[PDB]
Amino acid sequence: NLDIIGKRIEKIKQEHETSWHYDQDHPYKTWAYHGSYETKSMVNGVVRLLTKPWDIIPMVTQMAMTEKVDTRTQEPKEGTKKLMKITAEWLWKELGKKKTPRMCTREEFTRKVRSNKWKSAREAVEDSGFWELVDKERNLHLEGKCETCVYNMMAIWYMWLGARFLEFEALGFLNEDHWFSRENSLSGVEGEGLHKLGYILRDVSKKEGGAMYADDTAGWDTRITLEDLKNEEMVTNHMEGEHKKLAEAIFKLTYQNKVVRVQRPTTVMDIISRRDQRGSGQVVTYGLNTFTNMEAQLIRQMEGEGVFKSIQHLTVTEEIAVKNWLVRVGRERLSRMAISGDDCVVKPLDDRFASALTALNDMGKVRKDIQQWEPSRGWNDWTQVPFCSHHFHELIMKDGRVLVVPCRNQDELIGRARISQGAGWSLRETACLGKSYAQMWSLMYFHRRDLRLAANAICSAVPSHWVPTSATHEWMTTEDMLTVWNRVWIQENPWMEDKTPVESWEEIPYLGKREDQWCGSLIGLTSRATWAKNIQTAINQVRSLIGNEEYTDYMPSMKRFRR
Ligand SMILES: N#CCc1nccn1CC(F)(F)F
Ligand SMILES: [Cl-]
Ligand SMILES: [Zn+2]
Ligand SMILES: [Zn+2]
Repeated sequence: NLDIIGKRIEKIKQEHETSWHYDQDHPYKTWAYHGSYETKSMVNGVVRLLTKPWDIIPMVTQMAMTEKVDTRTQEPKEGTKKLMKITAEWLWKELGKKKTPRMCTREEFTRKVRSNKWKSAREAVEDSGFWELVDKERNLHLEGKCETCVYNMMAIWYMWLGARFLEFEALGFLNEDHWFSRENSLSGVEGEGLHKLGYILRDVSKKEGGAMYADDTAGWDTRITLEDLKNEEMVTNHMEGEHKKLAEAIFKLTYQNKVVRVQRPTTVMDIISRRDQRGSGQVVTYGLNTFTNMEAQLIRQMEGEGVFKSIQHLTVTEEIAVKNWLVRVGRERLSRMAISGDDCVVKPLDDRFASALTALNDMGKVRKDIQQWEPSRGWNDWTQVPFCSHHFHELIMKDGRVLVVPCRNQDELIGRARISQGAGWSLRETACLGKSYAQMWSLMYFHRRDLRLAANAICSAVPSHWVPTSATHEWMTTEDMLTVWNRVWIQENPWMEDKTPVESWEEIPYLGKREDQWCGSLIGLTSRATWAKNIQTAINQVRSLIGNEEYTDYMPSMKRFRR
């Protein structure tokens, strides 16, 4: 502990030697406090002016206004611990069968920062001194020591660009080489895209079994145990030479021991430490969350099938039974799930899964909004299952071909598009962000009447050649959106046997009007009728603010506006 954290703490203490104050009123129970020192969402106007009816919907307007991290998870039982290690060992082998671990490069890192001591990260990557500091820490990590890998809590834990690269170097391959691809993981959806998730849930529904279960975990990142962090580290058993040592060092020194700087208003910076819970880059968090969630859900499926009786201790024959289950049905059982970090849908063999709660509760993966020992409520219809903040409609085109389309409450979609992240945005930057939302809506949400109309209005109000700005983001392009639609929904869609291109937006269907209203459409209101009727006047208001640019009228892509 202090041997691994001291240097990091020793170092911060000196840079603030004229402030070190061991505040005795520190609020930390579960975090080890080490000392203190002295320290100190905007509305997108283009989207809002073209969505006026929503100016009076509180669910939209409130979205733009405005003691769980300090908890302690218990050590699981011996039987639980054995089930986790055996499952983790087998899972890493399976993920590894068709992938080779490998180091990610300065080059790869240098490129990303350029596609989004030093002001920005863009500058540091172009300074040799930064890489020299990286070299110093890198050689420190080969030595089994750490000086500069310190979390900054804000719950999103920032590190300085150097520590990020060393994380990326060692573990980037998990994301960069698609370890949690459905093809490689069977349960995963990494890189799948929102136009694929519905087809994937429908494929799970086709399996023989019971209800579909979609239990959310109450603060997944705070329930990651030291035993979880150790089972994740076993990916290093698949590595070699330098890589193996670098990966080991990130797991030992930054994940399984942590130093964090936090702002407290009583304003001081508190330097706290702990060994458990999740703390990594958002992208390594995603991959290790998916891995550990895959492991927890295979084990819950084991308990429902009665592969083991007691979590208190596992017999020698029970280890044989668990190992044999994995070898004979593990792959089939993985296929019965869709897992995206802390998010899952499971279609188990039968409904015994609903009351199989002992291992799940003992791993610390306690379900949200349900009593600890109350059986899970399953879904009977795949089109009602929540996954990745969506539900999925089955939608038949005039020509009989089947679209499985993503959906959510339309107030959420309009409230998000009306928000920009940051300040110093030009009108052109603001317009280009509005266009990114409009093109997403045309590609993913075309079946919502209000969104197809608002999307066409925004793309009409923003100069035709201005480039949109901000899994798979096909709407980030200047190509014609009907051509992108055809590629995404027809040409590249493995669930579509007939590849006949669509020739206009009118061949592309909407939900039923009642279904559209159920999911938050304002179709049928007076406010929405006036907006639709007078849309060219809203389009002209925004054109006049942006100025004398080249614009396209997209509204005649819709029949009601086609004269
Ligand atoms: N595994 C990792 C980190 C990662 N993957 C994609 C982007 N990033 C962030 C980084 F650029 F490295 F800082
Ligand atoms: Cl249902
Ligand atoms: Zn370090
Ligand atoms: Zn819907």
